[PDB]
Amino acid sequence: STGSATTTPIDSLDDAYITPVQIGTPAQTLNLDFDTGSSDLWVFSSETTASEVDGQTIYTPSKSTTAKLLSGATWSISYGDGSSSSGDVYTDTVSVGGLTVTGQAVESAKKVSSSFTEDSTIDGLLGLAFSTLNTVSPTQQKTFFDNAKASLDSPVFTADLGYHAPGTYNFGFIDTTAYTGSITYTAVSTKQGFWEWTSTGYAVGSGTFKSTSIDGIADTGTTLLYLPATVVSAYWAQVSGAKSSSSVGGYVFPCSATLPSFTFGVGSARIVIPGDYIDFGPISTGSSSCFGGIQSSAGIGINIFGDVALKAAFVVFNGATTPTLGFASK
Repeated sequence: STGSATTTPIDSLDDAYITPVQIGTPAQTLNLDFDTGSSDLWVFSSETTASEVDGQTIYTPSKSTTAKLLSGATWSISYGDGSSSSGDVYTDTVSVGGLTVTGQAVESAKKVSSSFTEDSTIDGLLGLAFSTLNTVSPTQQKTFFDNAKASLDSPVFTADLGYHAPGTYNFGFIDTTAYTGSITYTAVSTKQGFWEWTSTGYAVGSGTFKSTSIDGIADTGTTLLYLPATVVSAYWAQVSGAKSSSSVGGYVFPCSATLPSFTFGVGSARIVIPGDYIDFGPISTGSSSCFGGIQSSAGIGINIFGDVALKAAFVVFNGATTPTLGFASK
């Protein structure tokens, strides 16, 4: 079995990507944030307190002939940004881009945090981390990917995120027409339940590649690229009039500027993020300041290769019993 679904940025800034998901019978189509940095499938629902739903489309279990209440199971999750939600749990049919899974644990939100209520475009999250992170209790539930694994042509999914443009989540196969060169595979640690890997270093612009280990997670639901302070200071040093701003909370630079590329290594391979990717956009509309697309991980406590990194790459999540991460230039 395979699936293939278009994923689209929710705004002109590429803050996040949404992908339509089909839940229930007959099918209820919601727009979910595919999040390789968590492992809960959660949605706005019939059950969600009314004054907390805000333009979002909801999943009504009672209109699905194939939904079933998972007796005594509840969940509660929070994200690095401080947002949260909680509720109880249905099993149901879930289809992504052709690929269907029966008895997928569909977590129904009874309450959502104010952040979610303001985000009109996001109808919930589909988590693609390891199942060890699932919040359901007393027994943890499998992700979409875990459940699909047996029927997939290959235990893998690939993320092809676009730079101000839709792209592609693929399940069960690697599309050779989508990248250039060859995929470079690197080892994953599952010890924290993340897609966690060790980058072999970095270069800024046209200068020298420093081999230094960067431990980091590949996280499709994190907008920016967060790296050790001293790496980040190295980058923005090449942008004159770049400075760190307390007020706006990170490095800011003149929209005027041509930003240098950033290169990060994967084994012996090099992936290069074009300067234009790191120009996130103006801090307010009309401003001559833009917010920087690479920022310090120091306050997060883990390095995150989020959307700014990943969209420069064709990325293969390899879900074999020993999982690997593949990067290719595209």
